[PDB]
Amino acid sequence: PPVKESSFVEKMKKTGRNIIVFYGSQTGTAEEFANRLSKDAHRYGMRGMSADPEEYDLADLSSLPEIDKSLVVFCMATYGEGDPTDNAQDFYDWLQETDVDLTGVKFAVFGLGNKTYEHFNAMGKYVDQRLEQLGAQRIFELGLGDDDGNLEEDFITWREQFWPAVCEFFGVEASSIRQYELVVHEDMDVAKVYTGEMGRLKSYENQKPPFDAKNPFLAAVTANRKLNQGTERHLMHLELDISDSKIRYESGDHVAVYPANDSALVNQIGEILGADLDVIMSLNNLDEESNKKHPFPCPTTYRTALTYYLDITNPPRTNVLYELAQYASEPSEQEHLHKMASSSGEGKELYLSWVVEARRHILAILQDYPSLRPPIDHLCELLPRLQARYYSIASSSKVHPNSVHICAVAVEYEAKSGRVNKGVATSWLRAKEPARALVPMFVRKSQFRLPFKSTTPVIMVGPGTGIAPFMGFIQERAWLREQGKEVGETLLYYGCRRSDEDYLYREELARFHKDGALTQLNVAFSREQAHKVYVQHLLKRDREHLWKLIHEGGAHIYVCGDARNMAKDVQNTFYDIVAEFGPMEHTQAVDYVKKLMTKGRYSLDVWS
Ligand SMILES: Cc1cc2nc3c(=O)[nH]c(=O)nc-3n(C[C@H](O)[C@H](O)[C@H](O)COP(=O)(O)OP(=O)(O)OC[C@H]3O[C@@H](n4cnc5c(N)ncnc54)[C@H](O)[C@@H]3O)c2cc1C
Ligand SMILES: Cc1cc2nc3c(=O)[nH]c(=O)nc-3n(C[C@H](O)[C@H](O)[C@H](O)COP(=O)(O)O)c2cc1C
Ligand SMILES: Nc1ncnc2c1ncn2[C@@H]1O[C@H](CO)[C@@H](O)[C@H]1OP(=O)(O)O
Repeated sequence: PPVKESSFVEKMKKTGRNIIVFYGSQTGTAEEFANRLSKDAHRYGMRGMSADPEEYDLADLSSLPEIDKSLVVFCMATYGEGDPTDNAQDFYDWLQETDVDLTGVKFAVFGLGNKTYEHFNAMGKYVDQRLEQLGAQRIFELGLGDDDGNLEEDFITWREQFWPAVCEFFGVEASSIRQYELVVHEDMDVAKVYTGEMGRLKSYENQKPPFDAKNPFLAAVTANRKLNQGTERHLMHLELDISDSKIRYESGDHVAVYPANDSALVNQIGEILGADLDVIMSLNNLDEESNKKHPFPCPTTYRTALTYYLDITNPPRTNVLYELAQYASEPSEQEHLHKMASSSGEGKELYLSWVVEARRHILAILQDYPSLRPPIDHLCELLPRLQARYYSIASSSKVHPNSVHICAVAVEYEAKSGRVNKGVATSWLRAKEPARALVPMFVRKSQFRLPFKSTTPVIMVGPGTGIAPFMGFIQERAWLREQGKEVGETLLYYGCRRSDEDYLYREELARFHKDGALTQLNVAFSREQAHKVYVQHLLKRDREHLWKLIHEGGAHIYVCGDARNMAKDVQNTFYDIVAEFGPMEHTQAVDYVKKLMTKGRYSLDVWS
């Protein structure tokens, strides 16, 4: 646990704030929403601040009533399996244990979730319920943002009704403002300029453990090979050297990496704006009291900022386009940008089709609305931060303690915007050549793990890149057998298009099967025949034996890969197996499978 800042209420008093917005964020979405709401306060005769709950003791909520017409808002995303984001875990544990009386506290919650997940918006729902139980009063309805539809629009809709409700309750009423000031640095020592590191200046050059999110370890890429035969896609296997990093990991964990944006994209942004990207500068918070001195590590050059610190590839959110509208000299273009933030009508329709569906990134917008010429410093203040990307470690630390393996598909597709979009992290990783290519990384512990007992049967289901954590699982189960331990059945249900085209790790898997590390190697080749053959079809085929393992053997089920359709289709097949052999009705079978999840016998590692 980090050292907590002093009372946030006392800070609000000293700064004249009456609204504080906390963010439970893993990948920065909730963080940006909280900042937007904090800034909105100003437009309604109020003053707010955004804050990371992990840096404070939320028990001070009981003192919030000491400030007249005060309000606290929580923008909380859910993560893992219906769990709090890492930065909100402390707050979550407090909520569960405390008995503090929050009479007088006024609150509102906007939850960020995804309906395709088992526990939709669990964190937002919990915080909203809990604050009321503790005696606080809800000032506005709980917002349920759904990233499976369009989260940005859900926030827009909620926000548009939130402020009027707040104004009406507190009896308050409704130009561009900058949060940072530009300071150019002439003749500055190169030793004080950030060049891409995340935390402490020169932390990338002078590596000192422990290594984590704020201090990533630069791991040498010792291997990077194409796993598939065709040319339609690029599937790759990479091996990262973590020797001497003191980093520990287990099969099932994830490795996070900090990539660099495409240099050509960065160059073009500077070029179209007519800005010198090599100018060394700092963007300093006009609020000298704030803990957030800069939008990203400063001093640094715009080129470095656009390359390592800012997201320049995802579709800009509406507030960014709204603030940029002032720099568009063509009326129709200024209007289009202005209306992107609309909660209905053609403005909303245009945002959804022209920006989101077409996947237009910032450069694309600057190109298609050529009158839009914002100053580079303001643009850097508006763009969100570049996030680390997570990969399921494809190796076992029992076999490869000094190496972390990655199995990924390179992202590259034709967007409706007319250009070819490239995945930031995958394009960057793909270009890493062994012999010294370094990847800034860190390990995040997951709850995806092999059984504690070697004798417990394992059922692994992971088609495509979903096979990633299982290569580690199999390496380990094979190692255990080699160590003379008694290992239960180890079944793999894998899937790809064709055996001679994209059968990932075919050679390695054949080996494990031949040696007995893999009890069964069930592979569904989806395109070797007219009808689709998927992993769930093989599960249904083996329903009798799978039931025996689940019902009598206490087997652990693992599902990895596509969370859009495969995960649910597989889950549905398990519902059918349980229903037939229980026997029991569908409803009961569903409850049965969900109970397996709660007992740690049905684990997921699904994304996108
Ligand atoms: C816990 C976890 C584990 C993961 N494990 C792995 C893993 O082991 N292997 C792996 O390959 N990935 C895995 N990922 C995904 C990985 O983290 C990245 O999201 C992925 O590699 C893409 O990153 P990128 O930076 O290359 O692409 P980005 O620049 O982040 O672009 C990604 C976005 O591109 C858009 N997009 C992609 N294709 C299209 C399309 N055809 N049409 C329109 N839009 C599209 C989508 O919005 C997608 O979100 C995992 C993710 C999580 C969260
Ligand atoms: C590994 C992972 C697990 C997730 N688990 C859940 C979940 O259990 N429930 C839910 O509603 N959303 C879940 N989501 C979706 C996020 O809550 C949603 O994308 C949110 O917008 C992320 O906000 P952030 O960028 O502020 O963390 C998950 C996303 C990832 C990547
Ligand atoms: N909904 C689904 N359930 C299980 N596998 C799926 C799936 N959708 C696609 N797949 C298969 O997952 C593997 C990796 O993408 C491919 O064989 C793909 O087959 P397809 O692409 O031929 O449909």
